[PDB]
Amino acid sequence: MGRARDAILDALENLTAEELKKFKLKLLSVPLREGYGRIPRGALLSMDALDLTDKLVSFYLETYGAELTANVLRDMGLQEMAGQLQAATHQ
Amino acid sequence: MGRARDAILDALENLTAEELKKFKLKLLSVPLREGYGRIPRGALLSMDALDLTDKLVSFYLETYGAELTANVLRDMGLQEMAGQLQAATHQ
Amino acid sequence: MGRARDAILDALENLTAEELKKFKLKLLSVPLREGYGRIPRGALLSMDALDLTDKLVSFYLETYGAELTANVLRDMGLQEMAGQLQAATHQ
Amino acid sequence: MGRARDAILDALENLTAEELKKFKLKLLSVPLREGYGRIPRGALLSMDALDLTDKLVSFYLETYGAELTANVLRDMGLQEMAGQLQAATHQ
Amino acid sequence: MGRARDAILDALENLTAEELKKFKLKLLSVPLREGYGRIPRGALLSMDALDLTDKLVSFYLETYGAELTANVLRDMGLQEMAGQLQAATHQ
Amino acid sequence: MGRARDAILDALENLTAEELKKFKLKLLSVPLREGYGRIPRGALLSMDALDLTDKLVSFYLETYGAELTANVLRDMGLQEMAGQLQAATHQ
Amino acid sequence: MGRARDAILDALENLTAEELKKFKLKLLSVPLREGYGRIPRGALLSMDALDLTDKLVSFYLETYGAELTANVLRDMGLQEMAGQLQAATHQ
Amino acid sequence: MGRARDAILDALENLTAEELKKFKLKLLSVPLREGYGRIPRGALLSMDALDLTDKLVSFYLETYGAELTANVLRDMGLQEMAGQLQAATHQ
Amino acid sequence: MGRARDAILDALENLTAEELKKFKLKLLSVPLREGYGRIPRGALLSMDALDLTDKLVSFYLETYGAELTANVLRDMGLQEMAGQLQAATHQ
Amino acid sequence: MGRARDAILDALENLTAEELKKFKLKLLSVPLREGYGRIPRGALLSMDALDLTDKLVSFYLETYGAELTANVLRDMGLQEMAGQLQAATHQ
Amino acid sequence: MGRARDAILDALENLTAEELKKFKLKLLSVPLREGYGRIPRGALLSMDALDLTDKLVSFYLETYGAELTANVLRDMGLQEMAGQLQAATHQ
Amino acid sequence: MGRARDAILDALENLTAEELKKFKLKLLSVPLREGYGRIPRGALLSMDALDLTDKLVSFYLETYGAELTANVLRDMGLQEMAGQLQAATHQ
Amino acid sequence: MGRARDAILDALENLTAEELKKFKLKLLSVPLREGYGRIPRGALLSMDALDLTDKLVSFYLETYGAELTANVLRDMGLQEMAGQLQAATHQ
Amino acid sequence: MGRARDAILDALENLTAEELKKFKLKLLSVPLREGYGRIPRGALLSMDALDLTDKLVSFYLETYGAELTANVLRDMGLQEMAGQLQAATHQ
Repeated sequence: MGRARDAILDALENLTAEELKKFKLKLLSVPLREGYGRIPRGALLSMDALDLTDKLVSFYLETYGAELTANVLRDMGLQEMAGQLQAATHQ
Repeated sequence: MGRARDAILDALENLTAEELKKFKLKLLSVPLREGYGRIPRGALLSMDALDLTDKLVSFYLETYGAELTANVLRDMGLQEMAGQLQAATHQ
Repeated sequence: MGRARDAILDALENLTAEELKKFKLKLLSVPLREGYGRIPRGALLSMDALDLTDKLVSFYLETYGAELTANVLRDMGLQEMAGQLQAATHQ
Repeated sequence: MGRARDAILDALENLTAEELKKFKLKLLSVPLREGYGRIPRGALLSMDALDLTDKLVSFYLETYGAELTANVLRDMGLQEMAGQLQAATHQ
Repeated sequence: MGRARDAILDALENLTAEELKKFKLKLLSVPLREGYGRIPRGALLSMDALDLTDKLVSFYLETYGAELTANVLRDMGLQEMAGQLQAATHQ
Repeated sequence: MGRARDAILDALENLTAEELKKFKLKLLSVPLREGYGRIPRGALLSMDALDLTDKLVSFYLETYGAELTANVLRDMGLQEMAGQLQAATHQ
Repeated sequence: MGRARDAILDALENLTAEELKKFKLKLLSVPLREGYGRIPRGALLSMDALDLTDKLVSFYLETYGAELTANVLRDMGLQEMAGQLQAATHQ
Repeated sequence: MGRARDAILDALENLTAEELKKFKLKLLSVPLREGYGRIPRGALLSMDALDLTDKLVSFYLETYGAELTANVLRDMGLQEMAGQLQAATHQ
Repeated sequence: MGRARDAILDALENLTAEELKKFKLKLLSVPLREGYGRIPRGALLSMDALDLTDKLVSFYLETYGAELTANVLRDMGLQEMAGQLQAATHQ
Repeated sequence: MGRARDAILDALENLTAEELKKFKLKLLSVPLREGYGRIPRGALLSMDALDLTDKLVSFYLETYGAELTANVLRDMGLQEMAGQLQAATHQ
Repeated sequence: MGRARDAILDALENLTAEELKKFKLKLLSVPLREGYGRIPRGALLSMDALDLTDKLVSFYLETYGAELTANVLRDMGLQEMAGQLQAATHQ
Repeated sequence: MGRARDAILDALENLTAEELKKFKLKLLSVPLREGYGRIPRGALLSMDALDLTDKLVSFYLETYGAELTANVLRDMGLQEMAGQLQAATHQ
Repeated sequence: MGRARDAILDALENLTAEELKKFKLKLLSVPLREGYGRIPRGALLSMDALDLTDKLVSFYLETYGAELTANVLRDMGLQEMAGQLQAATHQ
Repeated sequence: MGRARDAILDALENLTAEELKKFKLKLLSVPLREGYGRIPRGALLSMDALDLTDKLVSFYLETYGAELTANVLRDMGLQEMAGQLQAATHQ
C-alpha cells in the first residue's frame, strides 16, 4: 500500500487542538474536483486526527488526498506543515 | 423505487450527534396528517441516522416522509438543511 | 391458481425479524368477519414468513387474505408495504 | 377477541429499554389479588415487549391485565403512558 | 358424541411448544379422583396436542377430562385459556 | 399530541449550562402535588436538556409539567424565561 | 403422587438461564448418598428446566431430590429459592 | 412476596454512577454473617442498579438484604439514603 | 467458476460496521436494470459481509454484481475500495 | 435416457434450505400450461431436493420441467442458478 | 486408512466460527483440478467443521484434499494453520 | 467425584470479562506437560466461564487442571485468585 | 506452542488507547514481505489488544509477527516498547 | 475477607486529581518484590481511584498491597496519608 496514508498523519499530528478544528471546518467548503464526494458534517465535526487521515485517504485517493490536504493547509496559513507534506508526498 | 430515501439520508448525516437527538425528540410531538401512525418512543430514542431514515421512509411515504423531515428541520432552526432537502426532493 | 399468494409473500418478506413478530402478535386480536376462523396461538407464534403466507392464504381466501394483511400492516404504521400490497392485489 | 392485547402493547413500546427493565423488575413484587399466578423469574428477566404483552394478557385477563399494567406504570412514575393506557382500556 | 373433545383441542392448540411440555409434566403429578388411572410417563412425554386430547378424553370422561384440563391450566398460571375452556364446556 | 413538549424545550435551551445544574438541583426538592412521583437523583444529575424535557413531560403531564417548570424557573430568579414559558403554554 | 415434582419446578423456573447452566454444572460434582447414581454428563448439559426436574425426581426420590436441589441452590449462593423450596417441601 | 425488593431499588436509584461503583466495590469486602454467600467479582463489577437489587434480594433475604444495603450505605458516608431505606424497610 | 465472488468480498470486508450498514441501506434503492430482482428488505438488513457477497453474486451475475457494487461504493463516497474493485474485476 | 433430471438436480442443490422452501411455496401458484396438473400441497410441502426433482420430471416433461423450474428460479430472484440451468438444458 | 482426515480436522477446528464461514465461502470459487467435482452450495453453507472435513476427504482424495485446504487457508490470510497443515501432511 | 471442578469455577468467576479473554488467550500458548492435549482455538475463544471450567477439568485431570489454572493466573499477574485457588485445592 | 504470542501481548498492553489506534492505523500501510496477506480494514479498526495479538500471530508467523510489531513500534516512535519486544523475542 | 481493600480506598480518595496522576505514574517504576507482576501502562494510565484500589489489591495481596501503597505515598511526599494508611493497616 502507498505511504501517503502516513505522510498525511505526520501533517495532522502537528496541529494543535485549535488548528484541527479550523482544518475540519475548512474541509466543509473547499472546492472539490468532479467525481469526488464530500464528507458529511455529522461525522466530520467529531473525528480526531487519525480518523480524519483514514477517511481522507478513503474518500479521495492518495495523490488527490495529499494535494487537498496541502491546499487546505496552505489556505489557513500554515505553510511549514504544508511544505513538509508536499515535500514528503512528491518524492 | 423512489430516490427520496437517499435524500433523507444525505440530510440526516449532516447533523451533529446533539442535533440528531433534537430531531428525534421533535419527531415525537410534530403534528401528523390523518391516517399516518406515530413512531413509538421505545425505538425512536435509540435509532441512529440510517435506521431513522429507513423507518421514516417506511412509516410515511416518500413524498410525505421528505416533507415531514423538511418541516421538522425548518422548525428546529436549521434553514440550510431543509433548503437542501427540498431542492433535492422537489426536482 | 390465483397470484395473491405471491403478493403477500413479497410484503411479509420486506419486514425485519422484529416487525414480523409484531405482525404475528397483532394477528391474534384483529377483528374478523363471520365464518372465518382464527389462527391458533400455538402454531402462529412460531411460523416464519413463508409458513405465515401459506396459512394466511389457506385460512382466508385470496381477496380477504390480502385485505386483512394490508389492514394489519397499515394498523402497525408500516404503510409503504401496505400501499404496495394494495396496489399489487387490486390490479 | 378483545383489543386489550393491543392497548397494552402501545403502552410497552413507548418506554425505552432502560425502564422496560424496571417494569419487568417491578412486576416481580407487585401485590397480586388472589387466584392469579405470578410470572416466573426465569422468563420475565429476558422477555421483550411483544412477549411481555402476550404473557400479560395470557396469565392475566384483559381487564385485570390492563389494570395491573396501569398500576405498575403509575408506581414507577410514568403517568403519561399510564394515562394513555387507562383512557384506551376504560372506553 | 361429546363435543368437549373439540374444546380441549381448542385449549391445547393455543399453547406454544414450551408450555405444552409444562402441561404434560404437570399431568404426571396432578391429584386424581379415585377410579381413574394415570397416563404412563413413557407415552405422555412424546405426544403432541392431538394425541394428548384424544388420550385425555379416552382415559377420563368427557366432563372430568375438561375439568382436569382446566384445573391443570389454571394451576400452571394460564388463566385465559382455562376461562375459555370453562365457558366452552359448562354451556 | 400536545405541543407542551416543545415549549419546555425552548425554556430549557436558553439557559446556560451553569444554571441548568441549578435547575436540576432545585428539581430535587420542589414540592409536588399528591399522586406524582419524583425523578431519582442518579438519572436526574446526569441528563442534559433534551432528556430532561422528555422526563419532565413523561413523569408529569403536559399542563403540570409546564406549570412545574415555570414555577421552578421563577424560584431560581429567571423571570424572563418563566414569563416566556407561561405565555407559550397558556395560549 | 408426590407433589415435590412441582415445587422443584418452582425452584428451577424462577432462576435465569445464566445460573441454570451453573446449577447443571454444579450438579456434576455434588456429593451423593450411597446407592444413588449420577446423571450422565452428556444429557445433563443439554436438558432444559422441565427435563431437569423430571430427571431429578426420577433418579432420586421425592425427599432426596428436593433436599439435593435445596443443597445445590444454597451452594451457588441463591438462598431465597432454597428457602422457598424447603418451605414448600417440608410441609 | 415482600416489598423490600422495591425499597432497595429506591435506594440504589438515588445515588449517581460514581457512587454506584463505590457501593459495588465496598460490597466485595463487607463482613457477612455465616451461611450467606458472596457475590462473585466478575458479575458484581458489571451490573447496573436493577440487576444489583435483584442479586442482593436473591443471595440474601428481604430483611438481611435491606440491612446489608443500609449498613454499606452508612459506611460509605451517605446517611440520607441509609435513613430513608431504614425508614422504608422497618415500617 | 468466476473469481469475482472473491473480489467483492475483498471490497466488502474493508468497510467498518458503520458504512456496511450504509451500503446495505443504499442497496435498497439503487436503480436496477430490467430483469434483475431486488433483495428483500427483511433479509438484507441482517446479513454480514459474507452473506451479502453471496447474495449479491446470486441475484446478480458476476459482471453485473461487481459493477453494481462498484457503483454503490462510489455513490457513498468511498472511491478507494471502488477503484481496487474495478481494477480487480476488469482485468 | 434424457439427462434433464441431472440438470434439475444440480440446480436445486445449489440453493440453501431457506430458498428451497421459497421454491416449493412459489411452485403452488406458478401459471401452468393446459394439460399439466398441479402438485398437491400434501407432498409438496414435505419433499426434499431429490424427490422434488423426481416429481418435477414426472408430472411435467423434461423440456417443460426444466423451463418451469428455470422460470420459477428467475422469478424468485436467483438469476445465477437459472442461467446455468438454461445453459445445461438448452445444449 | 490415511491420517489426513485428522490433520485437516486440527486445521479446521483451530479457527473460529467467523472465518469458518469465509472458508466455506471461498470453497465455492477456488479453482479445482480437472476431474474433481464441486461441493453443492445448498449443503456446503450449513456444515460444521466435522462434516466439512468428511466431505473434503470424500470429494477430494487425501493428498489433494489436504493441498486444497492448505491453499484456501493461505489465500484467506491464515498462514499459521496452513503451515501446520503442510507440516502434518507432507511428513 | 472430586470437588476440584468447583474450586476452579470460583477462580474463573471472580475475574471480570476483560481478564477472562486474557486468560483464554494465554491458555493457547502455556507450556503443557507431555501426554496432554491442547484446547482447540475454535472453541476456546468463545466459551464462557462455566464451559471453560468444564473443559479444563475434562482435558486435564483435577490436580493438573487446578495447577495449570493457578500457573496461568499467576503468569498474567493476578496473585490473589491464584493464591485462593491453591489454598482451596491443596488442602 | 511458541511463546511469541506472549511477548507481543506485553508490548501491546503497555501503550494507551490513543497509541493503539495509531498502531492499528499504521498497520494498514506498513510494507509487507511477499506471500503474507494484509489484515482487512473492516475488522482491524475495532479489535482490542488481545484480538490484535491473536490476528498478528495468525496471519504472520511468530518470528515475522514479532519483527513486524517491532518495526511498526519503531516507526511510530516508541523506542522503549520496541526494545523490550526485541529483547523478549530474540532471546 | 480482609479490610485492606477499604483502607487503601480511604488513602486514594484523599488525593486530588493532580497527584493521583503522579501516584499512577510512580507506580510504573516502583521496585517490586520478586514473584509479583507490574500493572501494564494501558490500564494504569486510565483507571480511577476505585479501579486502582481493586487492581492494587488484586495484583498484590492485602499486606503487600497496603505496604506498597504506603511506600509510594511516602515517596512522593504525602506523609499524612501514608501515616493514616499505615495506622489503619497494621492495627
